[PDB]
Formats: sequence, C-alpha cells, structure tokens
Amino acid sequence: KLPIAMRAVTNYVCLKEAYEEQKKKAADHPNRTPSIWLAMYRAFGRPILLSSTFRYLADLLGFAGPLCISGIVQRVNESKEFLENAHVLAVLLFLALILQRTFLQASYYVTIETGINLRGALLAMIYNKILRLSTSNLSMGEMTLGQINNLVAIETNQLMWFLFLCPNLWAMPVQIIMGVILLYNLLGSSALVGAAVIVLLAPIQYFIATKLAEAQKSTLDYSTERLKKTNEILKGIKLLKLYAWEHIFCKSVEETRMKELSSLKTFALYTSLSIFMNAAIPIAAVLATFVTHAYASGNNLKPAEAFASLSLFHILVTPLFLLSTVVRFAVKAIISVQKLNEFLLSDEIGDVAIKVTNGYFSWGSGLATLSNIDIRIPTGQLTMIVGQVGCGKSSLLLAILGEMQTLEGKVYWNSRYSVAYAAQKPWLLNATVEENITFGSSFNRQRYKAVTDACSLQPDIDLLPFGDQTEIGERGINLSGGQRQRICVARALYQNTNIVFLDDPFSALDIHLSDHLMQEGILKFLQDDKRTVVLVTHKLQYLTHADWIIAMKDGSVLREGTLKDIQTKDVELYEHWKTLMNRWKTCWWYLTSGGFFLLFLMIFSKLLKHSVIVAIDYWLATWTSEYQTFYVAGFSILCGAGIFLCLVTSLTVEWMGLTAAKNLHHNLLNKIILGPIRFFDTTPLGLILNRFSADTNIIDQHIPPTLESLTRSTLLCLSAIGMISYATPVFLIALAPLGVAFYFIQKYFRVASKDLQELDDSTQLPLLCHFSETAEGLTTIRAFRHETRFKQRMLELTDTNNIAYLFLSAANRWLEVRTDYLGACIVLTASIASISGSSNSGLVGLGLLYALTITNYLNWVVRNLADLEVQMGAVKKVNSFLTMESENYEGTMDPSQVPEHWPQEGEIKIHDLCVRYENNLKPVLKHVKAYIKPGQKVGICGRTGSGKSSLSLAFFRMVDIFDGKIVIDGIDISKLPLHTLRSRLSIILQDPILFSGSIRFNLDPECKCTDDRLWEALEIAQLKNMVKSLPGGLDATVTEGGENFSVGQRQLFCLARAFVRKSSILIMDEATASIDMATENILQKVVMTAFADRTVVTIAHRVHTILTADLVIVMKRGNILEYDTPESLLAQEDGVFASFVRADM
Ligand SMILES: CC(C)CCC[C@@H](C)[C@H]1CC[C@H]2[C@@H]3CC=C4C[C@@H](OC(=O)CCC(=O)O)CC[C@]4(C)[C@H]3CC[C@]12C
Ligand SMILES: Nc1ncnc2c1ncn2[C@@H]1O[C@H](COP(=O)(O)OP(=O)(O)OP(=O)(O)O)[C@@H](O)[C@H]1O
Ligand SMILES: Nc1ncnc2c1ncn2[C@@H]1O[C@H](COP(=O)(O)OP(=O)(O)O)[C@@H](O)[C@H]1O
Ligand SMILES: [Mg+2]
Ligand SMILES: [Mg+2]
Repeated sequence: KLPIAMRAVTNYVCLKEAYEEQKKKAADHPNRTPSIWLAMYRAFGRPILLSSTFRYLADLLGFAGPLCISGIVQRVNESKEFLENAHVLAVLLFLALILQRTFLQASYYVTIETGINLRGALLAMIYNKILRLSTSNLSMGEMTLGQINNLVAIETNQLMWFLFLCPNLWAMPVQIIMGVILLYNLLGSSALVGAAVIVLLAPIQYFIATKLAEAQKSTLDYSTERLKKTNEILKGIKLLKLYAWEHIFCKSVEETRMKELSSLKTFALYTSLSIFMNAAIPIAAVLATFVTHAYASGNNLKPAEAFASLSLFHILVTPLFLLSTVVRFAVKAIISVQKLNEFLLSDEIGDVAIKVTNGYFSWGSGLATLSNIDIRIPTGQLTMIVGQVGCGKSSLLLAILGEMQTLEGKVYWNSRYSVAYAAQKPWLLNATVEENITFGSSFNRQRYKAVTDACSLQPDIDLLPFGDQTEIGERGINLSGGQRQRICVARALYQNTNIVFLDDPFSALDIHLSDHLMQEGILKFLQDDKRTVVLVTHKLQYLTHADWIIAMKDGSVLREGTLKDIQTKDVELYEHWKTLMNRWKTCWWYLTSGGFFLLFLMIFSKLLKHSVIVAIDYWLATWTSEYQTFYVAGFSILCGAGIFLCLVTSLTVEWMGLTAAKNLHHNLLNKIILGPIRFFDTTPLGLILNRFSADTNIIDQHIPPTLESLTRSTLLCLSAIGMISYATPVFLIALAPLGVAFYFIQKYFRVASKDLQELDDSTQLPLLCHFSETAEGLTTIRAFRHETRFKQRMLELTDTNNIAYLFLSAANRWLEVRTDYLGACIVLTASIASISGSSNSGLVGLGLLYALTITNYLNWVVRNLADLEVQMGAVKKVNSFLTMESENYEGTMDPSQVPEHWPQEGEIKIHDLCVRYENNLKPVLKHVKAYIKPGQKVGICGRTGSGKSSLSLAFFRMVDIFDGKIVIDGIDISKLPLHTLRSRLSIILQDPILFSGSIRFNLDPECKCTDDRLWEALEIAQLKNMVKSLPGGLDATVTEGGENFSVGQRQLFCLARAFVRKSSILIMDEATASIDMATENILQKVVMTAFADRTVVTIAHRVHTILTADLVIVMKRGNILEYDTPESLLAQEDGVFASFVRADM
C-alpha cells in the first residue's frame, strides 16, 4: 500500500519520541516550553540535509552558465582546441543545465517526501492529543471544535507547504553571496556597490516579515472568530429565521469580516512591498555597479566581461523570484506551529460495581460542582438518578467515567472497564444506521433485531431511502431528534459491555415509544443479560421499577437507597415524589471583479515593466559594444522607470485579490442566509461551512499570490522568447516544434492532475470528518474505551490520503522533469542558432543569457497555471451558491394595511390548512380547522409524527401551504411580509439552540431591552438564582452550544429568550421535554399567571400539563380527532385523550 518508511505510524513514532525528549528538556529548565521545531528537526533532519546538499550542487551547475556565455561571446566576437569552440561550449552548457535540473528535482523530491511524512506524523500527534485532551478545554472556551478542525485542515498543510519550500531559505543566501564574489572577480571593486545594494535585502525582508507575521496572526484570529459566528448561524438557522434575527447576526459576521479584511489588507500591502523590493533592488544594484564601473575603470567592459556580468546578475535574480513566497509561507508556518504547539500543550485527563467515597469533583474551574459524593451502584441492578435541573446527575456520571478532574475522594471499579454511555446529547457517526448501532462489534442478526425491536427503530428505518444502510449524521440524511436518540440508545444496548449509563433517553421520545423502550429494551433485555444499568431520568413514574435510587440536590446526594428505605428515612422526599406523580468562465469573472480598469491597468503595467527590464539589458549590451554622458543618462532613466513600474505592478494584483475575496464572501453570506429552510434541511452543513472556511481561505490568501507569480513567470518567459527572436530570427522556426511538445505535455498532465486532485479531495474529506466526529462525542469514545480502534482508523485514513497526495506529487515531478528538459532543449537550440546566424556579437550574448532564463521560469509558469486552475474551482463553488432559491420576504399586503399592534387580540382562525415540506411529498397536515379565541390557552397533544410541529411552523410560514388560511387578528399571514409575521409571534422550539456570548446576547442580540426585563424573564424561567450566582450576572459567558450549562438550563434559557419578546401569541413546542417535573409545574403556573392575557398554544410533552387548558386539540397523522375541553375528552368513553392521561400518569 505505502512503504514502511512512509507509513504514518513509523513517522508518528519518530516525531513523538523526539517531542518527548524535547518535553524532558523543557521540564528541566524553567522555560518549560517543549518546541515542535526542534523535535521535527531531530526527527526529520537528515532528509532535509540531503535535499540541501543536492540544491547546493544545483547552484554550481547553474553558475556554469555565465562561464559558457562569456566564452561563446568572446569567440563569436573574434590541447583546449575543443574547449574554446563556441559549439563545444554550447554542448557543455546544455549538459550542465540538464544536470542542474536533475539535482534540483532530486532536492524537491526529498523535500516533498519529508513533508508528506511529517504531515502524517503531525496529524497522528494532534489526533492522539484530541483523544487525550480534557473536555473542560471546549466547555470553558479554552478552545473549540472549530479550532481543532482548523489545525488539521489549514495549519498542518501550511506547515507542509513550508517544508516543501524549506531548502531555499538557506540555499538562496549561498547562491547570492557566491554570485557577488564572482561579480567582484569580473568587475573589480565596482561590483561591491551592487553587493551592498543586494545585501540590503536582508534587513528589509526581515522587517517585512515581522509586519507580515503580525498581520497574519491578526488575520487568523479574526478568521477564527468569523467562522465561529458563521458556524453558529448555519447550525441555528431555524431559530434565527423564526425570530427574524437573521440580519443582526449577518451584520455581526460582516463586522468581523471587515476586521479580517483589514488584517488581510495589511498583509497584502507588505507582501506587495516585499515583491517590489525583491524586483527593484537588483535593478538598483545593476545601475550602481555599472555606473561605478564606467566612472572608475578607464577600460571599458569588453563583450565577454559584460555578458558574463549580466549573466551573473540573472543568476542572482533567479533566487529572488521566490524569496517573497518563502517569507510568506515561513511566516504563516510560524503562526501555524505556534498554534499547534499551544494545542499540544493543554489540559489532559488525570456486591457493588462502582463505589464513590467522599468525592469532590470539579469541571476545571477549581470550584467543586459535586461534593460529599458517597454512592454505590449495585452490580446487576438498575440504578435511577433523580433530581431537578442542574443537580449534578450528568456530572456524577461523567465523574465516575473520570472526565473531570478530582479534587478529593476515590472511585472504585470492583483502570476502568468499558461502559456503554448514551449521552444526553446523542452523537452519531457518518456511517450507516447498522454501523452506528453495531459500533465496532461483530454483527449478529438475532441481537441486532432484538435491540432494534426494543428501540422501535424498525418502522423508522424502513421509511428511509435504503433502510438499515443509509448514511446517517452530518454529510448524510438527517434524522429527527427522536430517531437519533433511539439510534444512540440502540448503540448502547447492542454493545456487550456490563455497565450501561443511559443519560435521559426519554427526552425526545413520546409516551408510547418511551414506555416500549423502558419495558422491552431495558427491563427485559438488560435484565436477561444481567447488566448493570444507571438511568438519569425525570420520569418519576418509573421509580417503581428501580432497584436502587440516588437523589441529587444542588450538587450533593440528598439520599440514597431503595424506595422503602427512602420512605422510612426521608418521608419528605417520598411524599414530594408522590405529590408530583399525583398518586474557465470563473477565472474571467474573478479577473473582471476589478471592473476593467484594474485588470487592464495590471496587464499593461506588467507588460511595460518587463519591456523596460529587457531594455535595460539591451542598453548594457549596446553600451559595452562601445569598447559617456549619453549612455549613463539613458541607463539611469531606464532603471528609474523600471523601479516605478515594479512598484505599480506589485500593487495591482494584490488589490484585485482583496476586492475579489471581499465581494465573493459578501455575496455568499448574504445569499445563503436568505435561503429557505428546506435548503438547509437537504444540504449537509459541511457543504456550506466548507465553502465558508476552506474555499474562503483559498480565495483570500492563496489565489492572489499564485496569480501574481504566474503573471511574472509567463511574462518573463514571453519576453525572453521575444528577445531571443530579435537576436536570432531563425529561432522562430524552432519555436513551433518545442511549443507543440509543450502543448502535448501540458494536455496530458492537466488531465492527470484533474484526476489525481479529485482523488486527493475524495480521500481527505473522510479524514477531516473522522477528526471532526472524534473531536465531538469524545466522551463516548472514551466511555466505550474504543480509542485504539479509532487510532487505527485515523492511521489507515491518513495513509490513504498520503498515498493520494504522493501520486499527485509524482505527477508534478513528471511534468517538472519534462518541461525542464524542454527548456534545456530550448537553450541548446538557441545557443546554436545564435552562434551560427546572428548579426552582432552583442546579440548572441543577449540571446544566450535569456535562453538560460527561460529554463527556470517556464517551470514556474506551468506549475502556477495548474495551481490557479485548481484554486479557481473554489470560486466556481462559492459563486454557485449565488444561484440558490431565496425565500419571499416581499409580502403583498401593504404596510398601511398592517396596524401598529397587529396581534393586538391574538385570535387565530385556521381554515382548511394543508401543509407539505417539498412538492410531490406527503401532505403532513390534512384539512385541519381551528378557532382559538383571543386570550385562550390551547393545548395540542399527540403521538410523534402527528404533525403538531408542522402546525406550529405553519404560523411562521416555514412549511409550504398548499391550501388554507391562517387569519391572525384578521390578516391572512400569507399576505404579510415574512419579517413582520415572524417578529410579532414567539415560538419555543424543543431543541435548545444557544449562541456564544453573554447571557444578554442570547436573550436580546439587539440590546434593545433594559436589564430589568431580562431579570423578569429569567425569573419567569426559573433561572434567576443561578444567573445571580454566576460570576458575571447577565454578563456571564456562554460557551458554544451552551455547553457550560445543563441541557435543562439551556432549555430554560431558550424559554427566557421567548419570554423577553413579549408578543401576544406564544407557541411553546414541547419546551419542557428536558425540564424535570418539579421545575415544570412551577414554571407552568408562573407562565400562566404572567401571560394570562396573551394566547398561548402549547404542544405538550405530557398531557398532565394541558389538563388545565381552555381548549385541547389531539392530532393523529395530520388529522384533528377531538376538539373540546379537557373535561369532555376525559369523560368520553374509550377516548384517545383519556388513554393518553392514563398512560402519562
Ligand atoms: C539577502 C540575501 C543574502 C539572502 C536573501 C534571504 C536572506 C536575507 C535571509 C536572511 C534573513 C532571513 C529572514 C530573517 C528572518 C525571518 C523572519 C521569520 O519570521 C519570524 O522571525 C517571526 C516573526 C517575529 O520575529 O516576530 C520568517 C523568515 C525570515 C523573513 C527570513 C527569510 C530569509 C532571510 C530573509
Ligand atoms: N460541560 C460543563 N462544563 C462545566 N460546567 C458544567 C458543564 N456541564 C454542567 N456544568 C455545571 O454543572 C452544574 C451541574 O450540571 P450537570 O451538568 O450535572 O447537569 P444535569 O443535572 O445532569 O442536567 P439536567 O438534569 O438538567 O439534564 C451546572 O450548574 C453547570 O453549571
Ligand atoms: N424536515 C422535514 N422534511 C420533510 N418532511 C418532514 C420533515 N420533518 C418531518 N417531516 C414529515 O412530517 C410528518 C410529521 O412530522 P412532524 O411535524 O415532525 O410531527 P410532530 O408533530 O411529531 O413533530 C412525518 O411523517 C415526517 O415524515
Ligand atoms: Mg443531564
Ligand atoms: Mg415535534
């Protein structure tokens, strides 16, 4: 598959051992900063040393040029008989050239091999780091999943590209100094002035690199922030669109984008300055050297000395072409390795089945979240943990798993055994349903079918495209919340471990599915296997089945024992429980984004600059043909104009790139957020966030440099061809054969590169997805103790990706070799033609010296052209989203028709409403009719899939209405603008979507609310005390996803977010699914006493809540069966609502 030397495992072992030695060295000194750079040096130096050796040989074979040009010019002008003959010299020059290119390609080969090995090793290192880092890093804002993915995607690759270019950073100094010494030999002391001019590049480039590094660090910071915001928007589109907050968040993202673009503009300015200095300092050096020689050495330059000197100046200039690129990549790689080294130095993890004694545990802050934890989990018996929101239940489970640092106490596990964890927030991989349920276990049809039947997944999976073999999770078909949770519980049940930790598996399930699970999946299956079970549920009706009961309050265990033991000891708690139970074209578009003034300005300026440079060389040739005021003046003005045009041409391309990036991202963002919700439901979030992150990174930072280098190289090559044709006209005859060869080699390689690039992309997306899915749900992987299998999967995937990239690099080597040999042929033919058929001795020198140049710059033209193609692909994709369908915000109803207080009364009339999500799909609602009075408390109930949530989203026109009316306060919502409808009605969704920032930001992003009303809403939502206790009060931070809070607390925050708006109609959709009964009862009482005037429709998770309601609706497959008061439905014999009440109680 891949040679043992290039397997990721061996390179990883080497790098890890070197890094561990560096860690020991750091431990010794107070510096205490293990350095990745030295570890990489020790591990992978010898390859780079070999590459440097090859490059140093190539440099001498390059200096071979000036000598032969001198000899040929001298002989055309006027033992060892073969040595001087011009044709013999030309043959020798061709041979030396091919050998130099061979050595150069050898160095490039060694460096690419080492870079790929090091990328594999580093990905392995940071992956093992992911498998070791503590979740308290992601929970407290120390880092994010986005940063962990950014490392893998951008920063490792940037370091790899830098390693590709690494040898230059010391080979170029050597070559420049050697050229200066030889120039001294030729030109006397006059060459030392030019030597000083050239030397001044080192201070200049160091300063420019300092500024570039500052700018790049700022750009990376702002890009991370911008992508954080964009990812949150893409994930929470549903809530943002329902609340009409889309544009506020879009504006915030645009502000961060403006800051990032300012940083990018500073970086572009200094990159343009570096290019300008690199190009100009040689022109100034030539001017100074030759003026000084004219005025110092009375003897004029004979043609031989002159053309040798000009050739040496070309040899000096050739390395300077790359210097800007290498400084760019070195600065970016320095920042990347700083990030990687920060990541790799972070926080890491430190009968009775499980007993905890005097356990104090904390979530990393250093303050105990649990205290005096004295518990025991009896072996082979069901334990049930019961408590109100935020009482340390999930915390207790994770503490037993050892996921949070222990301040005191011990845990005994009569090393940890594999425990089956079904986390409260279900986590699914990107494999099929069968792969999620089996989760690395031998398939057994009997057990698989039993578990699937227990979790009632069979009806759901046969409705999927390819039942039991459909790609689930991100990058595949999405599943409803209940489906995902039941799949996760099925995964937990199917494994053959002995301890099963189920953290609230009934949150999304309805009464029927929940009861079926509780009976068949747990009480029967797990007891038949005699497995220990620990349940964390608010379903107090199941306490009769429990064998051991743990009661938690305010982080500490209040009481523990059997039900009878609790009744005997703590009568209060048992009585409380009983009371609670009631017992291409894209390239042209990118270029045109400038507006036809910057594009044409750029092209014209670059043409003129290259013309002036070649004119400088021609003037030197003619001047030394003299063998004077006029010549010095002409030379000086030529050089000055060259410098000026260098400056202009340096600025133009970078400005074009800045503008293109800004416009592309702005269009993408604005069009994406306006799209219909169906688009986000259908398209995986990956296919959008990738556009926003990776393609945007390309368009911002990779296209402008590639384009500018491409233009420089191509214009140098064309200019050399023109100068040669002027020197020897017959060369135009030989131009056609070589051009044909060029076309054919490029044809073949371009198709090959397309194919291998497709392979590389297809092999890397699974690797990034693996890093993602392991970063998330880390606790699950470490609970099943499947870390070894995941390490193996990572190793094999990275080996596959490395094989793909190795083939791509081999194709690059093929084309580089072919084109370099074509250039060598060009040099040989041009030298012969100039020797035999040129008019003046000066012309042959110019022709030969530009023949030398074509070889180097043709390779760059080819390589940069291919890179520009692959990079324009992303512009093609980002622009593609500009084709999307956009939701109709216009609205037919006139603004004057809409009152100032539209939902003043709150009455709604639903007339023959029928709704479906996409055309040619099943109508989920069927001729539903409703009449809710103003100031009416309605309760809607039913089984999952009855269309309650469809009816809820109908009010906000998030579901397409085939036929019907929804008349709210006398206006058909279809006529109104979308935002006036979606802003004057409030809805509480079941799944809490909480953004990063303060409590204020989540409660009121617009900051249009006084703190008093925020406190009021928090008090209604039963969170006033917790927020008061928090360090910052209403300014306290919320991490991404609200992970620093409990799930129930997240839902309560989502309730406060709706209570603040204070509209007249409130659609609460199963909002108390994750909230416990104790909190839920008081919350409902307070909401009824507070919103008594408004109309509230509550899609209820438990019918006990809507037992007290003015009106009750029961849905069944989109049909309203019964429409009356709860008393009437209860008194109906064999009614549906009565059965619901019996089951729930
Ligand atoms: C002029 C001739 C003789 C050689 C042309 C290249 C060289 C001048 C070498 C010597 C000094 C080197 C530079 C000096 C140090 C840096 C800064 C370095 O980035 C940092 O030091 C981090 C930023 C910071 O210091 O805060 C990136 C490479 C770079 C530009 C080096 C690139 C290669 C340079 C320019
Ligand atoms: N990931 C976390 N990082 C840091 N602190 C946390 C984290 N999760 C919860 N906390 C803190 O732990 C305390 C206890 O919450 P815990 O996570 O144990 O909730 P829970 O009782 O299992 O939740 P619920 O019953 O509402 O589902 C909360 O006050 C919260 O501040
Ligand atoms: N995002 C969606 N796209 C298309 N169809 C959906 C979507 N969500 C649910 N449905 C379909 O609508 C029907 C009712 O779903 P839903 O409204 O979620 O019921 P509930 O009232 O239990 O939430 C189901 O049969 C399901 O197939
Ligand atoms: Mg919990
Ligand atoms: Mg629903």
